[PDB]
Amino acid sequence: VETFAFQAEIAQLMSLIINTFYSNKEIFLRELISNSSDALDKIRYESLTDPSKLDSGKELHINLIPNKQDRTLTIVDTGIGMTKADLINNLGTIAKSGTKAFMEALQAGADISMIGQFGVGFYSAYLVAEKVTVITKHNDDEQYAWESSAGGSFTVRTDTGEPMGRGTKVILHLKEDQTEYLEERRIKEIVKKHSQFIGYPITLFVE
Ligand SMILES: Cc1c2c(n3c1CCCN(C)C(=O)[C@H](C)Nc1cc-3ccc1C(N)=O)CC(C)(C)CC2=O
Repeated sequence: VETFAFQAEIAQLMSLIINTFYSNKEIFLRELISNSSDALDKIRYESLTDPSKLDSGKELHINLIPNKQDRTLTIVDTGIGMTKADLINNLGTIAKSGTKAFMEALQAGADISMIGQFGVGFYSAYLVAEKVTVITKHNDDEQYAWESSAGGSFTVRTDTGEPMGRGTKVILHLKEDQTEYLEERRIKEIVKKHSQFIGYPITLFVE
C-alpha cells in the first residue's frame, strides 16, 4: 500500500466540501454518474477504431448498488477505467486548475451544486461519504484500489478482490446520518431528477 499527499488545492477543496453547510447533498449522485458516463463515452469512442478494446467486456452500463449492512452505495460502470498514472498523478493535475476556478466561483457567489462545471464533481462524494474507495481496471494496466478518508492523503494499492474485466467501481462508505441514499425510493427519485437522460442503462439494484 502506497500513501500519497493530495495536491494542496485538492485537500483545500475536500475540506470545503466536508465543512461547508450545504443541504443539497443529493447532487453527489449526478456527479458520479456523469463521471461514469464520460468513461463509457471514452471506451465507446476508442472501440470504434480498435474493436479489440471491448474484449474485456462489450456491455456499456452503470449499476447502482446499495448495501445497508455495509452502509455503502456503490456506483459501478464498464467504462474505460483508470491507469495507475491516472489515479496518482494525471487526474489530480487536471483537478488542480478546476479546483482553483471552482473555489473562486464559490467566493463570487456560485454554489456547491455547480462543482461539475469545473471537472471536479468526483469530490462531491465527500458530501455523503466518510470514506471513498475507487476500484478500477483499464485495458493494459492492472486492477487498482484508490482510497481516501480525506485528511490530506490517499492510498493506492494493487487490488486482489474480484477481477472486474474493465471499468470502475466507486464505493461510498456513507456517513452515519446519510443512510437515506441506501433507500430504493430515494435513489430512484435522484436518478429521475438529475440523471434522466444518461445514454447508458442505469440499473438500480435492490436489497
Ligand atoms: C478529476 C477526477 C478524479 C477522479 N475522476 C475524475 C474525473 C476525470 C474524468 N474522467 C471521468 C476520467 O478521467 C476517467 C475516464 N474516469 C473517472 C474519473 C474519475 C472518477 C471516476 C471515473 C470513472 N467512473 O470512470 C477519481 C480520482 C480518484 C482519480 C480523483 C480525481 O481527481
